[PDB]
Amino acid sequence: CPFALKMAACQLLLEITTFLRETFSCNYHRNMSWLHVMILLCNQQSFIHPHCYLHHSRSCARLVRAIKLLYG
Repeated sequence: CPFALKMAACQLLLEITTFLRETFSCNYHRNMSWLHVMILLCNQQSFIHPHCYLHHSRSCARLVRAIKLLYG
């Protein structure tokens, strides 16, 4: 699967986490399984290309534009 789909999943996880930390603060809210994975996703990049952060950002922007066009 492409990087952009992974970032879409990351956005979903972000919404999950913000909901959990904005509702339980008014255990699940004390430990999170996916955080480590996120760390890996942040470190699994080339900062020197096939897996450079520039290419990933371009792909993400392309997917965002495609989604905007589809939902237009």
